[PDB]
Amino acid sequence: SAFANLDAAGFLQIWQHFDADDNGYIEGKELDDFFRHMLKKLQPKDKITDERVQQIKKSFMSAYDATFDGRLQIEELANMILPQEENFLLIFRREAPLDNSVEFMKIWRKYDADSSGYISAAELKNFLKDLFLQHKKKIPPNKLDEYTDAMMKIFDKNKDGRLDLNDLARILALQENFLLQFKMDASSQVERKRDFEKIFAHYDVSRTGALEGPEVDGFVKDMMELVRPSISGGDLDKFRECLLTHCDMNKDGKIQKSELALCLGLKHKP
Repeated sequence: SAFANLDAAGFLQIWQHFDADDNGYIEGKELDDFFRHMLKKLQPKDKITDERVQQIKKSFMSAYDATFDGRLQIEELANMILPQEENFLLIFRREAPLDNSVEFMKIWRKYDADSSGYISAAELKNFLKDLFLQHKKKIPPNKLDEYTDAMMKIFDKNKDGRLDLNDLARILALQENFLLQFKMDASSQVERKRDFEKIFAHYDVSRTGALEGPEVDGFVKDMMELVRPSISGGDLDKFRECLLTHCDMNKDGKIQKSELALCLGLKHKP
């Protein structure tokens, strides 16, 4: 029902369908179909007609741009469809792909030891340095500076001297992002947090502040099946393994409340 814009992740999923060889352009003829894909992604239960694809396509660009025949470079189409922040993320992910979320979380923990869901904004350049090292990616010092500066502009608007995990996780180049798995809107974080506390408490019968074994399986089924009603059984296994891959420190199979909150885009304050 509500209006939704494509984010950089979704834009890239669609783009790849049309530009499988990563030439960095599509032909203007594919532009109708690009919009049809976009509408199916954003409005999954809507029945998309030809007339709707034209009307929505025209809503995203000038009259003149709608008439354009030739190659549209990725940056050109991104400039039409994506807001600034998402535009930046699309470009950054293409020029400096960082695809290891396990190493990301390791570095996250170095800078956010108590799992608050924030790092000190003064630590951003060092955090990015560490992140590029864990990816075995050498970048020029001047790019490091440019990236730090660009990210401060988009992520430290709150200017309280903290950067949110929900923001910095988005700099990763993943086909489908491990954390950004969730709806991030105003009363979506309130409702998810209320559900989180109820369900975590339900399963933590021993009151130890961690879940393990059946408690984790239970928690995942229940949390997920209200976040995404009718979630396939395979996808519950996937997310369960994502948690184990990211939040299972020692080989013990225990998931702390604080770590579970972070995976859900939440913050646990003890």
